Amino acid sequence: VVDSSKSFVMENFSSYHGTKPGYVDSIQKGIQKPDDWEGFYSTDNKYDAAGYSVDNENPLSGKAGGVVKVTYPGLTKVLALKVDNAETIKKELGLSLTEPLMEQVGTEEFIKRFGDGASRVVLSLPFAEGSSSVKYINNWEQAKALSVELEINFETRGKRGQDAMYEYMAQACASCINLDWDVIRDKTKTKIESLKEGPIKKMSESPNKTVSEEKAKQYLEEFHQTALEHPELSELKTVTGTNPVFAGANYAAWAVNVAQVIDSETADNLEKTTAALSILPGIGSVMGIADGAVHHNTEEIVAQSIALSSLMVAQAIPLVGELGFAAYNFVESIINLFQVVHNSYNRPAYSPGHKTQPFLHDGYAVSWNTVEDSIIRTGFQGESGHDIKITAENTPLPIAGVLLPTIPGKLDVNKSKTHISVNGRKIRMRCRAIDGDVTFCRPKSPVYVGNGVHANLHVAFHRSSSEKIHSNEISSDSIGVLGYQKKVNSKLSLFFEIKSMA
Amino acid sequence: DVVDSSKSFVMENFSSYHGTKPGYVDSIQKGIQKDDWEGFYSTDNKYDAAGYSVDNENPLSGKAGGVVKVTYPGLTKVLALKVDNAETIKKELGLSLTEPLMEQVGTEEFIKRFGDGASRVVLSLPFAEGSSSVKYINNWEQAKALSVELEINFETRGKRGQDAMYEYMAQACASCINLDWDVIRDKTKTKIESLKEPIKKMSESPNKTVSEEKAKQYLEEFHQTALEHPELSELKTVTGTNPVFAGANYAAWAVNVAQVIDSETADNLEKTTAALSILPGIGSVMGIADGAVHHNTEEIVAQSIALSSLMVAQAIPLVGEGFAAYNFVESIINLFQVVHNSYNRPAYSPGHKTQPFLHDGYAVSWNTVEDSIIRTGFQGESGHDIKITAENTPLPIAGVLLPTIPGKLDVNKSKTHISVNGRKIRMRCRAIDGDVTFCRPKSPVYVGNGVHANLHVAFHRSSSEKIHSNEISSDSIGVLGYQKKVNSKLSLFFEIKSMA
Repeated sequence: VVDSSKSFVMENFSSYHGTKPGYVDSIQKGIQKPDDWEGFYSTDNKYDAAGYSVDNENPLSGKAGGVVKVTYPGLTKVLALKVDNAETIKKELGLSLTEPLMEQVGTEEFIKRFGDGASRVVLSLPFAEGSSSVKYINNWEQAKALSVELEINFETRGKRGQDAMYEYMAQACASCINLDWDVIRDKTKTKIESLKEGPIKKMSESPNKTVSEEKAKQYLEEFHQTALEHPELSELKTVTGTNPVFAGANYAAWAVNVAQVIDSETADNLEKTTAALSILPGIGSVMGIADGAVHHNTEEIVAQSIALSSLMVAQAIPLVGELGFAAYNFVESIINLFQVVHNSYNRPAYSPGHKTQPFLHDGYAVSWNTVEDSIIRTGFQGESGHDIKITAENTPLPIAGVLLPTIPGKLDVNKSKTHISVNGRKIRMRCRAIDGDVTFCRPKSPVYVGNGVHANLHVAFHRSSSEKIHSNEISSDSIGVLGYQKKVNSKLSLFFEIKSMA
Repeated sequence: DVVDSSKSFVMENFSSYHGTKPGYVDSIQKGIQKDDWEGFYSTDNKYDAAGYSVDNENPLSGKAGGVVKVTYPGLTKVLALKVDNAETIKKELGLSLTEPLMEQVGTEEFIKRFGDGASRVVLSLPFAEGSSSVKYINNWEQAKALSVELEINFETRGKRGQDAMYEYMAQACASCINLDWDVIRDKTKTKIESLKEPIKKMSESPNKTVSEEKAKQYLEEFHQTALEHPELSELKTVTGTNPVFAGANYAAWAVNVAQVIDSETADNLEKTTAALSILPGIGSVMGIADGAVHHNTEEIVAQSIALSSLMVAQAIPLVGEGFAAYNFVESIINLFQVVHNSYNRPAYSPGHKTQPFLHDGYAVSWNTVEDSIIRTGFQGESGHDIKITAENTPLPIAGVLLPTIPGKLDVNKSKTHISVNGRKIRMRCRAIDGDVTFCRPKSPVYVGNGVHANLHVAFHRSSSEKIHSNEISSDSIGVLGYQKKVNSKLSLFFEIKSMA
């Protein structure tokens, strides 16, 4: 129940607490309380703490308060727990099941049994799935001993929107998207104004009255085409000319969709505008985000995209809308959603086909069944097995075979234990070498997956030497599952890592 | 501990089944005759056994042999193991690691410590992922004691293709696709020749190589004309609405068939099957979409096969290199039987257990089997993890609809949250009525390629009283995607189970 490897005693133990606007100064005078888990919460990661700092009344678009650093004097036990069920924690630690867990954690008896000589216990738990951070749960009375220093006050930076918070969080990564949103906001304002002033003012050719969506989109695609000839949008024209996600039809679909959901009541409030915008599809077209990459990653190109998007919303509002919004609250709100998504891409994350993250392609979904399946262990003679889940979204799509790694004399496919099972039907495979480093295995009867029909590909590896695999030796870091043929096959990739035994 | 005692037992006259290739069905009944896993293999499921009975030289389309039942006299110990790693088995069972596991299994010394008084031990392992069958591994020497009875001989039935094998397997399910393929072959043959008698739109055909785009357009024209014929009238009706079954998909199928079939291929049923089996689009001809086999009558299946037969006939000139009525029909029938058999087998549907729900670009799933179970019969808390991502551009998650039971099952609003690439987002939860709470993220959630989320649902039970079926409307948690006014609905199906 206790993770010894995450538990330790520390002198001057410190941690971080996100603070709401209006408490950044008040909190520095001392931690005071305003069932089992009632307590003061903090984290070891100051950038995660900053995510708790935003106005409660306006959480999508409101002001961020700050981050403070709290320190205990003397010695503190960090007791790390392997479960977050208080009922289970109390039984397995054999203490009163009546009293709330965090009240007991502050009692002198508890601190004697678990403090290893420290003055107080702090509980430690995983911060979140996908995060290596921890959260700390402090007992409120013990929390009176904390000293509280300012780490950062975002309100004091005096920046627009939530820029201060997001610029701070971007420090965590030093591919990092680290954009100066002051510049972007200024360039955007400049570009909208300059674009509003020749061929553009295509406007006169506008129906300017509630028309049909299909006619509105036809017109907005023409407007988009004309708008992109302007020199202030020349780079955007170049970087948006090939990828179909960034095409005029998607700018137009976006603007139409925006105009259809923004009524007077929504346009008049930034929070309600952000909420409405945040549930629309297609924002990737304006952000330049496709295929796992943030392509618009310079202040200039972002401002260009936002400006063009602003103009187009302005043109779509007469054609489909109710209803100024386009250049004011729409720009503020969209900027917020950029920062959200950029932040997601900045954060460490496993990519498709790594660990248990699905690889989605051509209608298929494939994943390693468990994290350990994605690890090819090394340093021993013998056998391992690895399960790959496979299915598809709708109609029956075939699985032609699998490309597997081999290392001459050290890593081989075990041809009798490698197989694929379709809704439990076990299908044997015929494996043939392509070259010294790649074997191709084909199922001995046809495999189809689809809605309601899944497969388990079981790959078995044999090692003849106990010599560890070295980087040089391996060319691919993926197992390539082949789907239907189009002459090319649909390639479904499962990425593995070579590790020694633990 | 490697031995699962809940799956181990001693039995008198222990019996199991063995799939037998053509040519060995009679020979094998005279007796079972011959590193770690070397042994004689069988299964408790005769339908799974039947899947090992196809000609090893023509596994895709070859003839199926049979199934035999093998029985040990006296008492047999079935020793079920929780791992299939022989090196790990020998260590936890303290055995010679220089000696193969299945050799050790057949010795008096092994049979003493693990046999429980039985004359021999048979090893038992899970048959396959997604199956509740077991495979048995028999020591070759011990196996000489087996008597062998015929369960079924597929060649004796004297049917075409692998009809006998698949008709046997369909007995497993008594929805069940249990089609008479002799009828379908007969009806198919008669419709093809009846349609060759306005169809003969064949005159407008280039009759020489052209471009795909022209070929496809002419085949869409041929398909429309073909469908007016009275012998295909039920097909016209049932394919008129679902876009998977549209004429343009029949045309794309036929073109793709003509491009991969050369003369070597057309003249050999095995090679035709291998080539056809890697093409996309076959659901159009099969009438399979959205998790259902729609074409599930002998008449409608024959109409569909007849029509694509004619269309392949018309497409070979326009892009190609008699096949259409011969090996094409024999091959496509076999692929039909494969897929029908998959849909007949017990299987969790999308969003059940750890099967992903794929919809509108999103992919969502329960993180583990236990997450998909809401336990009942206690006061207290549980948590449940749902994985969420999407295939390409950023797509939003608006919220989640959660079940509630007034005064007995409640959302723990403090512990329910969502985390995006590790960023923890708190949720604002408000009841819609007394049975449904809606939770929305306090900061915007987007998923996409390289951005995923973990939705953590926390439930509080106020009562020790077990939930009763009546009390719960839904059987799913509804995760809401982007707005189109409705939201994209992503469903995660749960089961209520007692603690245990």
